Amino acid sequence: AKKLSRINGREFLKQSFNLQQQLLASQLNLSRVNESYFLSIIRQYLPERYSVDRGVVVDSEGQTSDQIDAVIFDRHYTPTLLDQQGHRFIPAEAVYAVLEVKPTINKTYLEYAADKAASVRKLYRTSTVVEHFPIVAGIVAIDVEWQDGLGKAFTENLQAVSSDENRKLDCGLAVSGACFDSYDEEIKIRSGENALIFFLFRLLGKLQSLGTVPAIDWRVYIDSLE
Amino acid sequence: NGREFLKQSFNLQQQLLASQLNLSRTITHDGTMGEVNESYFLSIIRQYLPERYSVDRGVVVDSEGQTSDQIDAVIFDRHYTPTLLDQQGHRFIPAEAVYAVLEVKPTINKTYLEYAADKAASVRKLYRTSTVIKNIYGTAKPVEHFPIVAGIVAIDVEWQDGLGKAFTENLQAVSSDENRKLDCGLAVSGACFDSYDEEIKIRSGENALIFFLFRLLGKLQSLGTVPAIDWRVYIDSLE
Amino acid sequence: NGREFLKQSFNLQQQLLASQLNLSRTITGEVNESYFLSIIRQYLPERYSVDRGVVVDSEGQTSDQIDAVIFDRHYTPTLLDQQGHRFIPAEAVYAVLEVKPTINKTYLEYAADKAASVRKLYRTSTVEHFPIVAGIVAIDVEWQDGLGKAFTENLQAVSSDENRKLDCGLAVSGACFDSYDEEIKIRSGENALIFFLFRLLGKLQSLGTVPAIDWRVYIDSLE
Amino acid sequence: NGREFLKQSFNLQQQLLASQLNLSRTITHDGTMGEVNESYFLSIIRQYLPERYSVDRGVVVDSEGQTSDQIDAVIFDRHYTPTLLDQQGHRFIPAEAVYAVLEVKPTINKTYLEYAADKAASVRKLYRTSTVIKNIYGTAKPVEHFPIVAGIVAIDVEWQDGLGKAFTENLQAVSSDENRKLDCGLAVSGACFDSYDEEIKIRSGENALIFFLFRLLGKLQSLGTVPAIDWRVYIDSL
Amino acid sequence: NGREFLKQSFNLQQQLLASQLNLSRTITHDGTMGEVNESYFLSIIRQYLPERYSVDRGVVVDSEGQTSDQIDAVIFDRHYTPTLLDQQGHRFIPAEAVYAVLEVKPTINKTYLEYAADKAASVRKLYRTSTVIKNIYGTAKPVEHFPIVAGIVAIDVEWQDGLGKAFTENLQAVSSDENRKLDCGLAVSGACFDSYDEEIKIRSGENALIFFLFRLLGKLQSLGTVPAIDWRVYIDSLE
Amino acid sequence: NGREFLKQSFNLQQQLLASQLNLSRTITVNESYFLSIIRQYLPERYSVDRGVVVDSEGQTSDQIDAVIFDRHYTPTLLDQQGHRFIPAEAVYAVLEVKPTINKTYLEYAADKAASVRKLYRTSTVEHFPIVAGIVAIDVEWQDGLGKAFTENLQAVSSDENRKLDCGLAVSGACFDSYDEEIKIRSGENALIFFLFRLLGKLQSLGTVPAIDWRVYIDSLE
Repeated sequence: AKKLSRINGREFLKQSFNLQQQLLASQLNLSRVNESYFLSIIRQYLPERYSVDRGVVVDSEGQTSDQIDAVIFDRHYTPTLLDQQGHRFIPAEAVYAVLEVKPTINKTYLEYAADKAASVRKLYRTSTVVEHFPIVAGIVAIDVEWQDGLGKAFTENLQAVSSDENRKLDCGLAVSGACFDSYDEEIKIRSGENALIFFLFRLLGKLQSLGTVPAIDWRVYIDSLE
Repeated sequence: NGREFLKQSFNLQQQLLASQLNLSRTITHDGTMGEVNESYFLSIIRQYLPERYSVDRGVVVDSEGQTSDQIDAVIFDRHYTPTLLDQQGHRFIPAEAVYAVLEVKPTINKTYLEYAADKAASVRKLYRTSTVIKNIYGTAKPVEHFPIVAGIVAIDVEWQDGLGKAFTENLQAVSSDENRKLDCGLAVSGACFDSYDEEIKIRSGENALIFFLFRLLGKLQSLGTVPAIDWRVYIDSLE
Repeated sequence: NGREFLKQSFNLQQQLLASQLNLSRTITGEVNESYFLSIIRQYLPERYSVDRGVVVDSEGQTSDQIDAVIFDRHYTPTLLDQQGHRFIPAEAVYAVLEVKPTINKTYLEYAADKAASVRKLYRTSTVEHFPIVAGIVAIDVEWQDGLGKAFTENLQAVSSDENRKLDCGLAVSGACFDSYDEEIKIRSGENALIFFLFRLLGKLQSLGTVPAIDWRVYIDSLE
Repeated sequence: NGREFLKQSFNLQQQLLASQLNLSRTITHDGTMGEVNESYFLSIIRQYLPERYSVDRGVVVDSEGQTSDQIDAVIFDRHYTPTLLDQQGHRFIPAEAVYAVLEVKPTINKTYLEYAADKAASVRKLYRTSTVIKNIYGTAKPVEHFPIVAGIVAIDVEWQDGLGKAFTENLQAVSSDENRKLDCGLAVSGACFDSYDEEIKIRSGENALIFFLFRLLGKLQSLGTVPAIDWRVYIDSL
Repeated sequence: NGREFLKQSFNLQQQLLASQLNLSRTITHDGTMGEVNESYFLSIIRQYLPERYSVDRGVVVDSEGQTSDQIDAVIFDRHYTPTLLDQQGHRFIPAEAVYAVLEVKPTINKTYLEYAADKAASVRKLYRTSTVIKNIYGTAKPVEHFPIVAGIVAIDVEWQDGLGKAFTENLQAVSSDENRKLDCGLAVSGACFDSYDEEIKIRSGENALIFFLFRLLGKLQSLGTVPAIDWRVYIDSLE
Repeated sequence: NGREFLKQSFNLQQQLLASQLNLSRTITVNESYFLSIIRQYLPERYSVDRGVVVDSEGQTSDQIDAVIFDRHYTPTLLDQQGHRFIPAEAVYAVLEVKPTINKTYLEYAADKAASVRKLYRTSTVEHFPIVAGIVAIDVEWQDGLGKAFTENLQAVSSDENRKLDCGLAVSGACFDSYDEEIKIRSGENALIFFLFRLLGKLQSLGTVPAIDWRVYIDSLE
């Protein structure tokens, strides 16, 4: 029976996120993956101005992304195309970020997550009523396959994919205890029990910097219909 | 394909709504079609609309104590606006929170156009305050009220030629008073109309629902958010 | 007509709340804040959230437990909490309300202590703050005078420390007060709940939306 | 104390219900330009009843394709019964799942008693199957359907004597046909009745709602759960 | 492996609950400036229990008008039992609907065992009717009531030896009066007990929560469904 | 007519399901579309969700697209919607959602079913066979559910662990062996037939039997 010492607000904050980090790792290590676990947690965390769900992004020209594990998008200003939870059909102009859930962070899964991101970023976003911002993209996994962790070879893998802004992966989380992002230009990496709280707050900081998706004339979606 | 899936999503919903509205018709003693249940239309337009909009059946009220008639689908704000301790299916909605009002009726004909217009007038006649809360060092935003949107949703159109010349002449007659104007309408059999661009624009066929919803969304978007008002006008008269 | 239905829709809820809080007082622990939370949650614009919990700041300090925190969730992240036991960052808080058995000196001082425990918390400016509203909700008023001389002196007394100021209160038996217009304004009778709620909303409106701060101040000292 | 809190919990909801239904009756011009709004009544009876009972506006259907009239408040099963892919506010309900039907109307008088009895008949005339899966003779008791309960909820009572002599004469007349029987009613002004014990039992005053609801529950409980039947009768004709 | 995921699912929830109750302890100065917040325990036991069981904070009432003390977590029926028009967080529960009551306290010690026992007794002393409704043929099935289960939930155990000799003597002393018997308890730091097998069985360590929950499930299961009784006994005294 | 409304409601949902599953195929299918409909249809005594089945000996199934299971008498192992962790004794049926009904995906769905049926179900306090099926957009054979199909299905059903009792193609086909003989329907009523026949089969199983859940904790220390 554990002797529990007295807690304060900072330790409760840390435990509230790290215990959920452990839960997610247990859940993902089993499903070897089911993104539902991650969706629950990031949905619970994000400000209500953000919605997050699995689905497909569409544009007003009728092109679609691949299937995306976690799309972070607007519903406050944006119509719903008569979809339901777990299977969204999301206008491209509503999208803030896309995250792909995979078993591990290696070169194969980073390329696959970048493929997914490019299928969303290539879609057409109207400016009929605007300053569109780049969609944030990332990868979520249990662990990192490299001995190095998120080390030499990992950083080298982003650099070679640096050229194509559509394949860019802005951020990532290994719930075993590592995260990265490039929100500050330089790639910043963290390790350990706070990886989840770091990933989530850094992502919220990046989303915040982008502001609300610009308001657009949704009737571009019906212009070619009869 | 993305465009076909968009078309199909809405058209299959259009067909579902037509079937449900028909299933819901009251049984008459005179062999006519009967009145319809609005609730499935509400669930669809609620699902569709951006979350800044709320929509429900209810009565609109103003700070002088006047009420509208019952409205099948009031589109209104809840992000900035209090609730008057009402319930799903019977909202009691302050007039300053109202964007639009829609009546769900059996058919588009002269009777139900006039009826929907009478409902619309009973909301548009309500008083909307321009009082705002003290703004101490802030730049004052003068409250500019927009006209409330009103419309009709029905199963079909009684005119054999649909939304044709006789329909349009009736709509104009009805809408020759601004309080009674019907901005828009939908027959889920396959027709919709609106005067959002001044000229009456009419569509027919499988895309009537998707056109009606996206056109309404664009009109709502042009209205902006209801202007902030001092809600205490609602308590100023009370003992 | 509409004014009478307006009055009834609130007054019957005032009576329902007085009935439940009256029961809770005879049974008692502390009086159960649940009915009050459900009513003020139903009333408030959706830009405001309201729940029981604890306020926390980026330096790790916490408030006392608060029966009803009115706070933002549209722009503010959730610290992985759940209904009935929120863990709310200080910069998201608009108001705090304590539900107590009665409005008297003891429970006014108690509510003021709870308010100070929230107002002492640090709110970052990293990217100007408004004063948090604080108040008391109770069944009745202990003085046979009501919200009279002894009440005014006691409110004036606690409200001399700005951390302890109680801006407002409600006795669901039929009394409310606030200092939103500087002068203490008192109302009595069947419309106390509707007055309390609309006046509180007007005060909240004047505060504006919580300012957008850089939430990463909450992780800056983690390793 | 506990009994006083019980009384107030129901009587204050009775007052809230009376307030809203009175408003709706006025705004619909006495149920002529619109239907009295049943939403507050639905929320209260849903909240009160055990979860084994569902309640909503809808239309009842049987396996032969016959449909009832629209009903303001159907009390029905969803624990053992499939849903026919509907949404809240307009249910498409198989007849074998129905416990009770209640009509919400402007007033209790001859006109609306006859109207409500006609609605009740449109439901009770539907066919309820006695077919069960694994129907081997001698292995189970045959299904025995119970009589569906029907009633009327209104703002007030129009007769000069309230729920007196003319009322009971009218009730007995519509109820001489088992299909048309009205078992119970509630006037939110403060009166209720039922024939659950054969004798017409009437209550008046502040406890009308609590009596109506507890007496209705007692009648429902005496019926038991809807009998389990073979839902494939609904597809056998297709 | 499925068994490790089972263990971790429950042990991580145990740590989460310990963490939340640890904070509540500190914030309330060990329950001296407010009660420990039961609602995180409620959410977990509500998630775990089969849907035949409802769980919430409230007061138990009987048909004679008597009430219990406030109870942190009543486990009760809603499938067959009416609601007395209450709300989440403050239920007003008929006594015939109650399976179990649990009190969340700062710690397991003599003071709080006695306090949890006094709460349990305030529920068990309430009158449960045996009146039963006749069916359409005039026949009612007699019923018999089971004893209500009661327990205590806390962050830790104050005694140096945990759930050892002093604890056992105190639990036996409290429980020698059946009204006050505490059948079970959980210290979320890592210990649980029950007397479901007519002898006190104690577990400690990382599996305390999963043991407590599954043992309580088994006890509830043995009770069966609450007996079906005539709810109109609640209205028999009213005019 | 009521039967026409009944038919129209289900067939329109069949068409919507076909359209939804077809979009996630062209892109690659997403089972959540199907889960929503079957959940809406089934009596509330049934729960349905994606997840993993587990037994008291710690073994697990493969991931299952749609498990039909009890939550009225059965505890929840502190899971959440979209990834359930379901005791084997709570399970009525499993269904795998795949692009098409053909040999390959019939074998894949049979494999999933075996991974659930192999699990140990305690009798501490007799067990019904778990129902297993496939849901798909269309049928590969030009024959439809033809002679090739029945030959392939009865090959898979030589092992009771791998039996596929039923299946649905939302293009307009369904089958089951609930009556021993394989019964096939085609056309616009495929969804309503599949769902009501499944409902009848579930009804025949009765409620999952009550068990002593202490077997899930017996080996923990």
